[PDB]
Amino acid sequence: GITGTWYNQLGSTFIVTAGADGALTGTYESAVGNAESRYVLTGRYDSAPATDGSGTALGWTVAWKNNYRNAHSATTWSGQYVGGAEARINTQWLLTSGTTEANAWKSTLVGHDTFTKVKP
Amino acid sequence: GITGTWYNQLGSTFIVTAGADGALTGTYESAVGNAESRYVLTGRYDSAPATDGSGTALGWTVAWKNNYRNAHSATTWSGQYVGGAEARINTQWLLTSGTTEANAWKSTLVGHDTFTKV
Amino acid sequence: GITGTWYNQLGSTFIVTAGADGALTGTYESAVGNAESRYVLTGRYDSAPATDGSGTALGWTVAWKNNYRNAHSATTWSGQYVGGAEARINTQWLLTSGTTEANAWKSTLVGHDTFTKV
Amino acid sequence: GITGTWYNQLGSTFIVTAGADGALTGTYESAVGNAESRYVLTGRYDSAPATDGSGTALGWTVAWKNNYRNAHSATTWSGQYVGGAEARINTQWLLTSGTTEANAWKSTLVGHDTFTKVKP
Ligand SMILES: O=C(CCCC[C@@H]1SC[C@@H]2NC(=O)N[C@@H]21)NCCNC(=O)c1c(-c2ccccc2)cccc1-c1ccccc1
Ligand SMILES: O=C(CCCC[C@@H]1SC[C@@H]2NC(=O)N[C@@H]21)NCCNC(=O)c1c(-c2ccccc2)cccc1-c1ccccc1
Ligand SMILES: O=C(CCCC[C@@H]1SC[C@@H]2NC(=O)N[C@@H]21)NCCNC(=O)c1c(-c2ccccc2)cccc1-c1ccccc1
Ligand SMILES: O=C(CCCC[C@@H]1SC[C@@H]2NC(=O)N[C@@H]21)NCCNC(=O)c1c(-c2ccccc2)cccc1-c1ccccc1
Repeated sequence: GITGTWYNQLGSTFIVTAGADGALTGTYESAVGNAESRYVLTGRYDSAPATDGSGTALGWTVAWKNNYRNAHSATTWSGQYVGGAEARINTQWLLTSGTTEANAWKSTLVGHDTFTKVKP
Repeated sequence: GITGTWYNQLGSTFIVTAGADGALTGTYESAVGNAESRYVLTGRYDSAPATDGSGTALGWTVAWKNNYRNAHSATTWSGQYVGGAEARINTQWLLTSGTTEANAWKSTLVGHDTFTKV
Repeated sequence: GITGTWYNQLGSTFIVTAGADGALTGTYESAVGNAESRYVLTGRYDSAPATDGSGTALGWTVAWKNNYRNAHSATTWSGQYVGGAEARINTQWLLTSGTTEANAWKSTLVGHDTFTKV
Repeated sequence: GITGTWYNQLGSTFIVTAGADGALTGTYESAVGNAESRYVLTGRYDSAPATDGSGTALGWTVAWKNNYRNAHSATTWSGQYVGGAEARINTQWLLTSGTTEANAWKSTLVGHDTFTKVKP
């Protein structure tokens, strides 16, 4: 299932609990960027996915403020969980920083992360 | 600041409460798509933003399942709150549906919404 | 239709000619970023679009090198032309810079531009 | 170099010539979607990349009309070429379909493609 400890291709660690009714709650530790230690994450997932072999839609957010650092930014990941012998969460993400209105055009990075349960 | 009722350019409704710990909680009603009634949202925001004229970074997620409908999809909005009179939240979003592996290339829509506080 | 001079909400300038074969060619001048003067653009559009009220799909690219400056980056705009009086091109864009492998995660910005025909 | 025949992770074929002054010109055959045979592509790349080990920025567009089909849509790929023993083009893409104004919110798919010169 979705609940567990996941790692992306950068070595970031995503520890999450999937609640029965659709909540995602956990912590995220980024291997890159202006970040140290764990950050709070929350999100949602489809708690009754289709029964046709499709993945399970989900998303979550981290605001990059914790007890140690504040990067004045937030990332959201949107994607799907694909179960099986080697489960995956395939995502695309948007990282928005707080900017002035004049710099808003350069506020948001986009990328993609693949998560597996394999510890690097 | 963030706490309140917001609408976007499609006529969708966002009711949110921003907690002291950086939490966002509330409900979302979409004017479009495979959606009816309110859906749970959850997210996070920068609870100690810069005071140099920058927006406040925030994001949230809605999974499009409630007790009335399930679209097997989820949207995340990533953006920033711009306060003052005429408060706005400017976002870009990703909407992913659950797909088979063969259809995964067409799983995700992208767009942008502007929210106005009422 | 598409052929002409366009501006966006940032004050950038897009001069384009749409060819019978689906080609777009022209020049772009950005109001923002690491850019000065005109840059070559090239792209494609649907030269036989639907006539049922749909926009006309199109995209183009600018690499941010000209004979005056090089920002080691490139933007692509993907969107659709909506004709008539008050013609518009509504787009979303991806701006990728050349990076080292360690910095690749932060290579690409995303945004949206609306162009108005003059 | 960039000039050559590339394949993505779906098995699509990207045949391109990189002109000396920044042009990309070629053809694209998609393994998926409403597509058959080759489609014209054009784009641009940085014809004088940095000399610090960075990739080469580039982008290109395909409108999905050819002699056989018209899907009333266009894809742009934005990314970078990374040379070496196993050269790659790493991209993110936007696929916009012509829609009514009311359906514009659902006009654009986003994804990512990785290209290599290895024929599947
Ligand atoms: O670095 C972070 C937090 C960690 C992000 C980690 C990302 S989440 C998507 C991806 N997946 C993963 O596991 N890790 C990465 N936030 C960006 C904060 N922005 C700046 O510091 C900044 C930047 C910038 C932007 C992106 C990446 C690196 C640097 C550039 C210019 C200005 C700023 C800036 C300055 C003042 C206030 C706010 C932002
Ligand atoms: O419609 C929704 C839920 C509501 C989204 C509203 C969006 S959120 C971003 C934006 N902002 C806002 O306020 N409203 C919109 N989700 C997409 C569900 N997808 C499908 O049913 C689907 C579609 C499709 C695409 C767009 C709109 C409607 C339907 C196309 C092909 C296949 C599917 C599909 C089939 C089976 C299972 C899952 C998806
Ligand atoms: O500024 C440009 C060229 C002009 C883009 C204009 C954009 S196109 C989408 C939008 N629409 C429009 O009309 N104008 C804007 N390219 C980015 C170059 N990147 C860097 O120099 C860079 C940056 C950065 C990010 C945003 C703006 C300015 C600079 C941040 C970190 C590192 C780099 C960097 C360093 C070395 C080599 C390449 C990139
Ligand atoms: O399928 C294509 C062309 C081929 C795209 C291949 C993509 S390019 C990004 C990726 N990389 C790659 O190598 N292959 C894929 N265009 C989409 C045309 N849209 C529709 O037919 C359509 C769809 C839809 C959207 C995306 C994918 C599949 C289907 C859904 C609803 C309505 C339409 C539609 C109807 C009438 C007119 C236009 C669009």
